[PDB]
Amino acid sequence: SVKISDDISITQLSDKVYTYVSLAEIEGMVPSNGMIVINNHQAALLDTPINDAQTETLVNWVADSLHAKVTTFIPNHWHGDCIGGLGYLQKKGVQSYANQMTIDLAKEKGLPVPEHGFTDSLTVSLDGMPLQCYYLGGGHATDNIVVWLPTENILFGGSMLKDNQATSIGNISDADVTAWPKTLDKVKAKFPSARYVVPGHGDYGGTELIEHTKQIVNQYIESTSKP
Ligand code: NA
Ligand SMILES: [Zn+2]
Repeated sequence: SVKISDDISITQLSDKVYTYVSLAEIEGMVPSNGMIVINNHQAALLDTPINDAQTETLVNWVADSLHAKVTTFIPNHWHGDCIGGLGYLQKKGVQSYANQMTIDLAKEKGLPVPEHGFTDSLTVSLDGMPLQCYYLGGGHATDNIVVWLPTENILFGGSMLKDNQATSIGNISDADVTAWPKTLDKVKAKFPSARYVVPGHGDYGGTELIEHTKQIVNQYIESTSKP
């Protein structure tokens, strides 16, 4: 990882794909992940840190160090660790795509609202490079999606995925706990070729994050059913 300003670090997974960790103070210095996909000096930002400040720092480093202008943006769901810095991106003129469900939640909450909304699946062409978005059911959040990079065999599962060292289900304020393990089933069955699998918070890895996360959630269901 390459550490930079604002408690942010970036780790390269391939020539055109990067994965960043932006530490942020909550109520707890919480770590948040996203991606930086590049093609023809144009970048796609998958999720933003929790705010406009950290986002600007990340977007500038990409321009400065990665020689690429962020032109595209796709959030996992409506939570701040996804669109907290969308306000600044919109000032920069960044085009955005998100599950129609995310657009509506952000809308009814007076939060920044992404422009184009898809309902099933959508593929954005980063000037040639395909960023495939997929809504496979509720999970960590009702509206959560996954972004698959076919050309690089990389999946940014978002916060619906936990890293291998994770042990708790986490914030289920807007989660659909019962459908979470079903969505994880769909994700595993849809992307078995995943080289890398990046979660919402924590260390990336491979497809095992999917099964482990399913194990964590299912144990949660088990733990709150019993008498
Ligand atoms: Na994020
Ligand atoms: Zn979330």
